[PDB]
Amino acid sequence: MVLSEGEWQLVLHVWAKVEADVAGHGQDIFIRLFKSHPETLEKFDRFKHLKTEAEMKASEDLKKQGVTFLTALGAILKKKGHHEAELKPLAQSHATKHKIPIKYLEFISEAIIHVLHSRHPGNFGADAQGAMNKALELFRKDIAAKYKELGYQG
Ligand code: HEM
Repeated sequence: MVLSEGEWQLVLHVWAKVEADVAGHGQDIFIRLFKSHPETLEKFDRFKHLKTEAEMKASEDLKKQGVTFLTALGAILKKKGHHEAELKPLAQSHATKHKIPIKYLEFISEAIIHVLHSRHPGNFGADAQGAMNKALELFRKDIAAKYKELGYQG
């Protein structure tokens, strides 16, 4: 698939707003993911013991991981589809070390969309959401293909 420059513009415009508060958006997205799909929290050995949203908001480790996650995603989106080099180490660790199924990448995409819709309504109208969804589908398609080459493809 290929996004048009106009679609990338819509994606990078709202992303510029997300970058004004990287740690806060990282926390919001992880919490949304963990509340909606509790099974995903089991993948994080460091903090899978957290029981409530209050504990999640208070976790320094969760916040740190949120920033690491968002910074990596931001670097990929800024490549505008030319993310082959960035995808390699990411695909290898999530398939072989962490064992993250493609379905979990769909769940986090949903959480990213929920959070941007709540925090940035004016810059996240129907067209902008369509463009963000297209960018995330592209990322998922490419990483799934990479998983397959690596021997995981789940
Ligand atoms: C847009 C998708 C994602 C991006 C860009 C991303 C990015 C990262 C980055 C950069 C790291 C640290 C380096 C590494 O281990 O590769 C990481 C670690 C990890 N990620 Fe992700 N990730 C994504 C999705 C997920 C999802 C959906 C899950 C789980 C349900 C997950 C679970 C983990 C785990 C368990 C680690 C290890 C954390 C630790 O070191 O304690 N990732 N991810």
